[PDB]
Formats: sequence, structure tokens, C-alpha cells
Amino acid sequence: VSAYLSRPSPFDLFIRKSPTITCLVVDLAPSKGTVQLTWSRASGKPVQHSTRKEEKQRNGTLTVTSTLPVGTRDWIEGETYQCRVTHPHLPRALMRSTTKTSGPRAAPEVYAFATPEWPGSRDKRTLACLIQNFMPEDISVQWLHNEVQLPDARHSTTQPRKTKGSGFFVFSRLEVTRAEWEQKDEFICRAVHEAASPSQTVQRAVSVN
Amino acid sequence: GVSAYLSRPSPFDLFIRKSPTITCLVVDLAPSKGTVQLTWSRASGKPVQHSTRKEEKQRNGTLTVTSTLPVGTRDWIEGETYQCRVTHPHLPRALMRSTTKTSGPRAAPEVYAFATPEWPGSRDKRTLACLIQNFMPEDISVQWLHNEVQLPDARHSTTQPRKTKGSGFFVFSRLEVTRAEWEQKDEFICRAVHEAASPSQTVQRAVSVN
Ligand SMILES: *[C@@H]1O[C@H](CO)[C@@H](O[C@@H]2O[C@H](CO)[C@@H](O[C@@H]3O[C@H](CO[C@H]4O[C@H](CO[C@H]5O[C@H](CO)[C@@H](O)[C@H](O)[C@@H]5O)[C@@H](O)[C@H](O)[C@@H]4O)[C@@H](O)[C@H](O[C@H]4O[C@H](CO)[C@@H](O)[C@H](O)[C@@H]4O)[C@@H]3O)[C@H](O)[C@H]2NC(C)=O)[C@H](O)[C@H]1NC(C)=O
Ligand SMILES: *[C@@H]1O[C@H](CO)[C@@H](O[C@@H]2O[C@H](CO)[C@@H](O[C@@H]3O[C@H](CO[C@H]4O[C@H](CO)[C@@H](O)[C@H](O)[C@@H]4O)[C@@H](O)[C@H](O[C@H]4O[C@H](CO)[C@@H](O)[C@H](O)[C@@H]4O)[C@@H]3O)[C@H](O)[C@H]2NC(C)=O)[C@H](O)[C@H]1NC(C)=O
Repeated sequence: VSAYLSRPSPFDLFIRKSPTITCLVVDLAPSKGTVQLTWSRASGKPVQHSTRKEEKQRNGTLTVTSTLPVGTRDWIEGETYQCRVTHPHLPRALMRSTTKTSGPRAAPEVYAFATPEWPGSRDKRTLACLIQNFMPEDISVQWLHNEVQLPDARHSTTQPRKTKGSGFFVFSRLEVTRAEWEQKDEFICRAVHEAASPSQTVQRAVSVN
Repeated sequence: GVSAYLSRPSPFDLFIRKSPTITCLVVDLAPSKGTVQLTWSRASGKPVQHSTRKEEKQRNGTLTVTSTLPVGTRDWIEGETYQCRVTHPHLPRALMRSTTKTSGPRAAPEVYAFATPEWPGSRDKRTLACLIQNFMPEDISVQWLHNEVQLPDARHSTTQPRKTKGSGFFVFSRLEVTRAEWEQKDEFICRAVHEAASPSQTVQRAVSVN
């Protein structure tokens, strides 16, 4: 039985201005599960109504999540949120907490590239974006074509890794089709980051050819 | 509480260095102060070389036992199966992990090497990026070469193998370079070592800062 508690995404926090946090508990012994995820703040101030969600997994196991809307200003100013997990079987005591990361801020550098044709694959290319030298590690990455944001499922972004310096980097991968680049041969990699500017976003355009 | 993992050799060790090893990792959340025995064996009945062993007590109060077994290069490539049998006086039953070269779907990697443009304020630095994709199985080794010489491993960072859309996996390798280096010789090579690559289990691509 493990428990995790994530921070808001930069996209939700800055662009949407409706940040949330998610208490995720991955069980390894499901039974009569009246498992409770209790929310609180370090300050003692009221928490909003949260959303509980449970999904039975294929490997004969129960996964339970609770999502709490947080105040944008409350998060930025440094509030700490706490998820308490109470389980019947376990000795009733498990706590996870989250708050905005501290430390220096640094804006991301964004670089976007297009692969050349590989023999046997004329009607597709792979677009690669390198986002680097940012801190903290929290970052949202999106792709756009015709200034419409592409579904998130279309790309995959790597987890933040430290550079040889103090900042982090991610890579993002996007497969595109001939029909798309023939319609408009320009794709935008956009990184949303708090230290980024202006509007907490930095983006770079790339073309096939 | 007891977990065991058996890894395959790195393609670099297997095909370039030709000293492959396999590693049996045993994780124990609640150390019942006793001897977790790791035994190596081959399916063929042939003898195993002497293996290393290392017990580490972790921060979370847990015992991690790792054992590395040197393996014949020809033996691995011709389909030998290696087994790790884990045992402890007080446990349900013996955990048995086996490993062998894949007989399922294979696919050589596509390799693409890129160089970042100049960023304002950093004209004396560039980042080299390599995309390696559509390979399977996931086992892959990445080297960077400059002056026909392999750079130190700690110089570059490779991402974890992720599933592409379609089939196979991708990784990205990242290499920071300085002006001194590309002015001396403006040609860096990203080489991928992968079992499905032909004819020599390698695919590589050069890039220049220009
Ligand atoms: C039975 O099968 C199930 C289902 O596959 C297994 O359930 C998985 O177990 C693993 C093992 O712990 C969990 O991994 C952990 O996840 C933590 C949460 O962060 C990750 O998930 C977030 C979830 O959000 C994503 O999915 C939702 C919808 O599902 C989307 O809405 C959302 O947009 C995301 O796409 C992500 O937000 C986040 O980016 C991560 O992907 C991690 O915190 C945790 O990492 C720990 O360890 C890391 C180093 O190893 C470290 O870096 C971290 O800081 C942290 O300490 C770990 O990755 C899966 O989350 C869990 N999945 C589900 C769906 O329940 C189950 O394990 C398996 N049982 C057995 C016995 O094998
Ligand atoms: C107490 O603290 C210790 C130390 O941190 C924790 O021990 C870790 O436990 C985890 C989970 O068992 C181990 O993670 C597993 O490692 C395996 C070995 O990884 C090798 O291969 C990678 C490939 O690059 C190398 O990077 C690495 O160095 C090793 O050589 C992986 O094979 C495992 O992945 C497999 O299983 C998972 C499911 O568990 C699948 O999803 C994967 O696809 C894959 O099949 C896994 O990553 C970790 O190695 C242990 N650390 C150490 C240092 O030994 C304890 O878990 C912790 N106790 C508790 C209760 O939290």
C-alpha cells in the first residue's frame, strides 16, 4: 500500500487558473475498502470539496484517487496541503503532503526539430522538442498545429532530469502525418513554466522541410 | 515483501566489449535477519562462472541483495537460459527468475542527431540531442564519439525507453558540448547499440554545430 501526492500542473495553475492536486494511493491488498482520503491545510484553513475516484486495475488491485481544487493564490503564496490515508487493515496512520517547490527560478530554453525521411516511411515524420535549463522541474509541454492544441495522447514527454548544471530538461516526441504538414507545415512546441515569460509560456516553431 | 528481478546484458557489453553480465536483484522490505541465498544455473546444465554479490542496507530499513554473473558471449547469443534461484530459511517458497535472448519481434533503431542553435547569452555552449526510435526489444546502449573516441558515460544522459505509437520504443540522449570541442572538430557521433541492428548491432549518426 503506497500513497503519492502531486503538485498542480503549470498549465492548470497559470493558463487555466484552476489548479488541483491529486492524492493517489496504490493498494496491494484490496478487501472491504472503506479507505478514506482526508484533506487538510497546514494553516488550518478550509479545503474545498474534493473528488474521490476509484478504478479497479487489471492486476487484481484497487487504485483510489482524490482530487482537490486549490486556490491559485493560495498555492503560489506557499500553502501546504495534506492528504491522510486511513485503512482498516493497516495500523491506521499514513500521511502525504505537498507545497510549491522552493529555490531559484530559471526560464526554459525551447528547441524544436524535425526528423528527415526514413526509408519506407514517406508519409510521416517525428518532431522532437528539447526544453532545458529551467527550475524548478515542474513544467507543462504542449503541441500546436494551426494554433489548435493537439490532443495530449499524440505526444509523450520525458520526466524531468537534471542537466550538468542546476536546471532540468525534458524531451517531447510528436509523430505527425503528411496530411498535416501539407495542410500547414508548421508545428509549435510550447512549454508552460512559472519562470517562463511572457505569460509563463515559451514556444518554438518547427517545419518539416 | 520479497521481490526479485533478473536483467539481461547491456548491448554494449554483449556486442562491443564482449563481456556480458546478467544481474539478479533481490529486494526485501522486512529483513528477517538471515541469509537470502542466490544460486545461479544454466538450462543446459553447463557450469556458471563465479558471480559477485553485494548486500546493501537501505535508508528505509531494507535489505537489497544483488549478484552479477559473467556470461559467455557466444552462449548468450546462441540462446542459453540463465536462472537465479532465491531462497531464505523462513519464506513461502523459492523464487525462480530466468533470462534469455528474445525470440519475439525485433526491430532496428532509427537514429537522428540534432544540434541546438545558439541561445542568447550562451554562444560558447551547444546541446547535442539524439533521437533513437522504433526499436525492439527495449535493451539499448548509447555512446557519443568525438575524434573517433568514445566520450565518458557521465558526459551524456539518456532517457528511459518509452513506448512509441505503433511499435517499439524510443530514447533521447542529451550531450552538452563546448566551443573548444566543436572548433577543434565539428563532428559528434551518436551511436546506438542494439541486437536487431544490422550487420554489426550498431546504428550511428553524426551531427555538427555548424
Ligand atoms: C497493478 O497495476 C496498476 C496499474 O498499472 C499499478 O498502478 C501503478 O503503480 C505504480 C507503482 O507505484 C504507480 O507509479 C507511481 O505513480 C506516482 C504518481 O505520479 C505518476 O502518476 C501521475 C498520475 O497522473 C497520470 O494519470 C492520470 C490518469 O490515470 C492523468 O489524469 C494524468 O494526467 C497523468 O497522466 C502523473 O501525474 C505523474 O506524472 C506520474 O506519472 C509517482 O509519484 C510514483 O513515482 C515515485 O517514484 C519515482 C521514482 O521511481 C519518483 O520520481 C517519484 O517522485 C515518486 O517518489 C510512481 O511512478 C502508478 O501511478 C500506478 N498507476 C495507477 C493508474 O494506479 C500497480 O502498481 C500494479 N500493482 C503491482 C503490484 O504491480
Ligand atoms: C526501500 O528502499 C529501496 C531502495 O531505494 C527500494 O528498493 C527498490 O525497489 C524497487 C522496486 O522493487 C526497485 O525498482 C526495480 O528495479 C529493477 C531493477 O532495475 C534495473 O534496471 C534498470 C534499467 O535501467 C537500472 O536503471 C537499475 O539500476 C537496475 O539495474 C527494475 O527491473 C524494476 O522494473 C521492473 O519492475 C517494474 C514493477 O516493479 C515494472 O514496472 C518494470 O517495467 C520492470 O519490469 C524496478 O524498477 C529498485 O531497484 C530498488 N532499489 C534498489 C537500490 O535496489 C525499496 O522498494 C524500498 N521499499 C519500499 C517498501 O518502498
